[PDB]
Amino acid sequence: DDQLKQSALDFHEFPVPGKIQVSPTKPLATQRDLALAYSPGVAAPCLEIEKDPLKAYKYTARGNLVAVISNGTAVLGLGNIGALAGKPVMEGKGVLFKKFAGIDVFDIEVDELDPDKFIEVVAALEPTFGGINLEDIKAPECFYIEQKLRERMNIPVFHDDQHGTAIISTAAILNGLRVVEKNISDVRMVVSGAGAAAIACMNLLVALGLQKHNIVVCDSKGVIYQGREPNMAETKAAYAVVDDGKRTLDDVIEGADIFLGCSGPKVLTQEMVKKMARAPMILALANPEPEILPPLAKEVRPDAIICTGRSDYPNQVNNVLCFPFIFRGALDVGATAINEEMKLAAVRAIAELAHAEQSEAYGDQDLSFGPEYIIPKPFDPRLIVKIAPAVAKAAMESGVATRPIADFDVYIDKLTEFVYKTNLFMKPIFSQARKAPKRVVLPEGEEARVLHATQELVTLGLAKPILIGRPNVIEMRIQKLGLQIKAGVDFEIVNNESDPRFKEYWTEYFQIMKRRGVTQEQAQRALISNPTVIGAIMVQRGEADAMICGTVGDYHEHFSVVKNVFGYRDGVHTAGAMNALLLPSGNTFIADTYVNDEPDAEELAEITLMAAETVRRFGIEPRVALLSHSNFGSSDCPSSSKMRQALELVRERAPELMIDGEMHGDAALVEAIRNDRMPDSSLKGSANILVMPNMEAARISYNLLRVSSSEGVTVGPVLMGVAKPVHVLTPIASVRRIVNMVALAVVEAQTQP
Amino acid sequence: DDQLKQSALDFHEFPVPGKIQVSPTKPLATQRDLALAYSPGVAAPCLEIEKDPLKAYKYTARGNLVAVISNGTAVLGLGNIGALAGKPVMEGKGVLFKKFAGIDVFDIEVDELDPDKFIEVVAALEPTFGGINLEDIKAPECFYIEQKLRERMNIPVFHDDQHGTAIISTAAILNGLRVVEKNISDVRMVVSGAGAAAIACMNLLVALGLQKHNIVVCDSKGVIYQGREPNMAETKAAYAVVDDGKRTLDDVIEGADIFLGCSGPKVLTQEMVKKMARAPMILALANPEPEILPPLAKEVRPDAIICTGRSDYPNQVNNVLCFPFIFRGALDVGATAINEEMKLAAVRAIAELAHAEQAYGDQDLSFGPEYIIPKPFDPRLIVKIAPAVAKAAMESGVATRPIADFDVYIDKLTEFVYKTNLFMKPIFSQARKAPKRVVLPEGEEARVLHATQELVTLGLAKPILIGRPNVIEMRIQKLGLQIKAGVDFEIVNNESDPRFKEYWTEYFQIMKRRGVTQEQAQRALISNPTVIGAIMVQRGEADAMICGTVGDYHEHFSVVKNVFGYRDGVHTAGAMNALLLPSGNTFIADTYVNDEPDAEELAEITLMAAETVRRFGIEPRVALLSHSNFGSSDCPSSSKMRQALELVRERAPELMIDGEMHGDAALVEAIRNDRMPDSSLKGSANILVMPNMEAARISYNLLRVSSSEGVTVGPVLMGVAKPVHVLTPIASVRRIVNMVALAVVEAQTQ
Ligand SMILES: [Mg+2]
Repeated sequence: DDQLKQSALDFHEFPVPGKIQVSPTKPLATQRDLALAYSPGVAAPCLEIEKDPLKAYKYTARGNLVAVISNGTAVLGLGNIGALAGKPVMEGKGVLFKKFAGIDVFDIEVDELDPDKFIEVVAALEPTFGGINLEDIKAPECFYIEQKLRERMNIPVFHDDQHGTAIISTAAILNGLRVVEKNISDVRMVVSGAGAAAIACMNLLVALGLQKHNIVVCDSKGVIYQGREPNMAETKAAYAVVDDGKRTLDDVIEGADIFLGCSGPKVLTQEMVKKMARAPMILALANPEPEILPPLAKEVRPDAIICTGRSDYPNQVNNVLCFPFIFRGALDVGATAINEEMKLAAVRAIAELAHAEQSEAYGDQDLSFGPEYIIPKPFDPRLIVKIAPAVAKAAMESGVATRPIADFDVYIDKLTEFVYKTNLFMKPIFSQARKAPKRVVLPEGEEARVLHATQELVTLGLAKPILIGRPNVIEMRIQKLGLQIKAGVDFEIVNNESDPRFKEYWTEYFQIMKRRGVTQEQAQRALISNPTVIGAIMVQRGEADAMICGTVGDYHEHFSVVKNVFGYRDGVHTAGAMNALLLPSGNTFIADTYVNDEPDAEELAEITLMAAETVRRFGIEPRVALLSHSNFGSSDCPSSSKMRQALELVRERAPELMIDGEMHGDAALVEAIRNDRMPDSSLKGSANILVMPNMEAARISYNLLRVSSSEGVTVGPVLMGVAKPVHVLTPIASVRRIVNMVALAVVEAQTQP
Repeated sequence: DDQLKQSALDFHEFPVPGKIQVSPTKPLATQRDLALAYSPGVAAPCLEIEKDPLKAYKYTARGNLVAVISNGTAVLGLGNIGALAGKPVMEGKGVLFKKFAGIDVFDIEVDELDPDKFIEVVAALEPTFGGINLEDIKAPECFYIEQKLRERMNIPVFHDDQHGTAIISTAAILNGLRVVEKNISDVRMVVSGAGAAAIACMNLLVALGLQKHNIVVCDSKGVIYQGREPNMAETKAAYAVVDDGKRTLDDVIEGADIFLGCSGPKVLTQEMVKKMARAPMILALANPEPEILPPLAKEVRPDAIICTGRSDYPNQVNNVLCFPFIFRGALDVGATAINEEMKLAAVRAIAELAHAEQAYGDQDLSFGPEYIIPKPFDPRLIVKIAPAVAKAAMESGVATRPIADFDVYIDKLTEFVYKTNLFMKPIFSQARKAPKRVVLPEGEEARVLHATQELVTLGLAKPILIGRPNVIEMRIQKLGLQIKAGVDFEIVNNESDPRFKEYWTEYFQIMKRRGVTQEQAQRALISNPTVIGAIMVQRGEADAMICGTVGDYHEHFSVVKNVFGYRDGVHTAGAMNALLLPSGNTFIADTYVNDEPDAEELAEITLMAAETVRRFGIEPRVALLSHSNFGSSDCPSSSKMRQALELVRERAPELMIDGEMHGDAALVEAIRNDRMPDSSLKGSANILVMPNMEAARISYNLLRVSSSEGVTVGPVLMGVAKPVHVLTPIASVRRIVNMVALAVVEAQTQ
């Protein structure tokens, strides 16, 4: 793409150059605080590391630090573009390391092409880092460098491209073998191209039972023929195929149970897939193009199982699926290196994650074990809970574990807390929108941000945009922005001034509002000036299915329009406004940020129920907490008494819901603070839904936190309780916020109308 | 020591090992956000660097990233201890880089001892960082390493221990020569100890006007004269003098205007100080012990100007004075290295900071014999030095990124200092200068006990604890605290005290018509500790009180308001909490006093909060928060805010404030400029007045968990006559110590 290619160039620059930053972890406010971080206090920690260098984890960041190193020789698929140009990728490793594994990571770019000299620099940096992740080092240098460094360095050395992708591919093979019911020793494996991971796949596969003679390796020149070259690379000589008269891939593909290979753009054809054995396993792992298109192989062989590196095709083999979770277990036991036994233990846990049953969505996915699901989702949360204990338990058995863990259950619980914090509810919602697009009206069609959103909604294919406004101003603005969206084709424009059904529309609005103080002469004025009214009428008739408005205008202008045309949903008598923020405590929400200035007891209860119902659908656990200036009966304020009555009310309508209150804000986010004021609290962990006692409390909180918590744009002001799928936005809402909200409306529009 | 050397070991251990962490700067909440960061969107910023390596600073962390590298051969005063053992010093280095100048730093510990492999490893790491910092490398290996690395690498390389110390020292001599009225060409300088900083300082001084024939150097063997040894070090040979028949320091110290010592302690004697020239400048920079102690030199010569490395003596020479700020100027213009023209303008920037003129800073910044080097924590350091570095680098021709306007540049620099101003440091220093008697009613509470130890050790206050003496002493032992009763602190037994009869009678006369009986007053003087300390402060037995660590806020506040009363001129009270937010130090009020303050009460709160922030040293930027944004909603809460704004402007026009506004408009200037271009408020406001307590309390709660890295000032009580503050049950020991320090400062001026 070019639309998404440019939004990343902007992302890597705004607001600050660079993605990662070194921040303090200990205070430094006072003058004594400086005398303990430096002179003369810092003398003591250094003198305890010369006494005992094993005590380095206690006083330094070495106990959770890994260096991603690269010379830029083969960055992803770009090639040798330079070590300096490869820095944004190495920073990406660290930011993914921190987001998922919580492992502080330094990006290191070494300007050395000589394999020996490069090895010296890395061995020199051993005391600095607790672990070394070798990244984007072209072949065959990587085989030599990684081998020498693991022996040389008493800290773990790992190659994510060579060994990491092998752990995923090996796990897929073992799982796929269980589905086709073929024993590993019997299957014959054929590998295309001199894949760096291919050598490690076989090694791991051999350690599990795969016969070497069954393995047939095919370099890009041809099949490996023993003796065709007197001088041969050690990786090619180790897996040597005796010359059997087979020169091409089409010669060895017949009678082959498994196909694999990093190298090769589109080496597999539809005719070669027919020639393969029963229920073939196809592992296509070339970044630009799969070895065979997965539908092309399914058409000739329905029993086949295909694995690609690309995310659109199922069974994604992502490097991000393992390499952070391996280092996490290794760093927690202080392993001297990552032995093959640990890597294998990771392969087991990854396959075990597919077998284990799913738990607890608006997005529609099935995780049942089958030909579509032989490897877990690329961003599955349970990865850390399973991979890290297995790596550490194997490391303690192997004897490289310097530091033991007394109880694995305590360690798992720490890992369990980290899982709760991170969730990606947005991605399944988007995919659900592609399955059944619905028409959505945007009343502010002439606004610049709406136009940018209209394109990205048309590009991803989420909904049918129906803009409102003077077409003349829209057409001009499109050409000034550089967009390729076509009126009457990509999106339907409705002019507020010229409309055939105009008389039909004002008669419906008048029949609704004749008694709410709207004359006929006013209603006709209304369907030309306020586009919110126009779209609102369209949804009730069926001309559209949802509406996203409020990108320019006071919230209550648009909300009063909605409230009158569609009315409350069934079984509701008050509406709610829920905003979201990405907090250290995880994804968190605020209740009634715009609707009711002073919500009463029963009104506050209905808001809570709708927010819980709406969060359940997102794929997030509803852990609700009512907030007040009172702490569990500190004050008898009428606003604090109202919160208490609401807790009792919700308990009778949805007793299964987890909620407690009232409490201070800190008590709802830190489980420790809550355990000292209330041990019996039904609330467990960080709460994600915060119901406010009044709007001022809400709007002051959402604002002050949006700036100082994080810039995670997820869902803006989510309106709840209205019978028709509608959401009203803030005027300062960014373009990314507009897109996300339109998708949310489509999934709500797929629901029973 | 054994307590300042044990508490240092606990400082690094908990709550998390280490002193730094890698933190994301970019959003990572949605799957698209992740895609833009790594595969595949990461390929776009990389392909732009394949076209031009200059686009790096624009798309990567370089230009704000510097590496502090060491081998472990000269770690402070410890010496060669290993590269691993020197890691905590390298973390503390870069953490000063960030806290003082905002320059992220990877510490790098190289496992090397041959200077050949060392230069290779570092030069290999050139593409990563925008600059290289060398620290704790033994001599003479450091000279050779730095020289080779500086020419080889086109990014700056700087030895902190030698060049940084030389820049400060050179500035000191220039200012001292103005004091003693001596031209630089005419003065004669003698140097003992061939330390790396001395050689560079002389080289720097020679470029500024100092004469080599006037300079005489003495190494351990003797006075460096030409032809003493056929094979001589190239650094030593540059300042060897014509043979004057003098081999001893005593022979050459005669008639000497400047003495600079990098050698061992006690090389200079009182007899040598007597025979120096008029008003000698003695730069006794030695650690851990100075060559000559300043008082012994002051006795023989009172007019002399002396500087050492230690902090307790005046005119302390500290590396933290320049080394963060030289790099900040070089990186903002992307200098290829650090040259002599910059190093001179740096000396010029530091010396010119002592002449210009200037309130919690008790230390008087008057240019004289005791002040020729600015203070270590001085705010204007980065504002002055970095522009001179960038300007002198642009004129020497090594900068790759021209700054068009130095005015906008200085503004960005000034905003960083005001945002990160450490108000706590000057407070603690003031508390050390004069301890005052402070009462802590919850004496049995462990956190209070822990806080008392830190107070005594630092010498902030003389504590008076109330409680059962049995339990306090028993808990002290269980905690392991070394404080002893009757000596470090006083205890007043609640159950039995000789002044009991006087206290309940004094309390009763204050509260007889407020619902307290004689019999009720007596029960209260044994059961409620907070009542006791209040009577003491009013009687004069104690100068201030810090309570509320246990109990609901309004119990302690009720007692306080009755006894102490409101200050003259104020009829309402307020509660302020402090947060170290990303936008800056931010205060919120009121959070515990008034549930629904009226307009006039809201205005007085604002005025008092302005006074308190001004006392801290931070400039007051005030914003009135409401759900309505500049009248978007007309309601009692919003109308109240607008009225208060007019009231505050009448009582004090100088105060910068605008309202009402949304929260985002107070923090993000961009949002406020769009909604109101004419807003008198500028930048990011630091004082947030609230419409009602319920919103303030729910804000501070959800914020103190969203900006966890700062623990500074707890609930500040504003308006009460006597120096009193009430805390929270969740108040950390950090918080109780800090608040007692605030209490002491307040009680000094009653
Ligand atoms: Mg790589």
